[PDB]
Amino acid sequence: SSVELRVAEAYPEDVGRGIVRMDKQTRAKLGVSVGDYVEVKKVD
Amino acid sequence: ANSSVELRVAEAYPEDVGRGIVRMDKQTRAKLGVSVGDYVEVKKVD
Repeated sequence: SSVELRVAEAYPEDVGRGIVRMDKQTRAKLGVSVGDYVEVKKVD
Repeated sequence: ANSSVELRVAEAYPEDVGRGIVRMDKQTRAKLGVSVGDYVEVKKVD
């Protein structure tokens, strides 16, 4: 399952953490939980 | 076909809930070759 989301800037405490911040409904679309890994890629 | 990056899912800040965004830092954006405001495609690894 996949979704397309708009890139927004990190909060400063997140910089360098290798995280993506996504809300509950976005995680539910994806089938992921906090702490799971996702694959991210630029959209043409 | 664009390069892919693997990242850890974390919860959204509350003001962002419902916005349809992902927050990622600059080194992640550079790795993807995106700027703030472009779209990315996200897919579960697990």
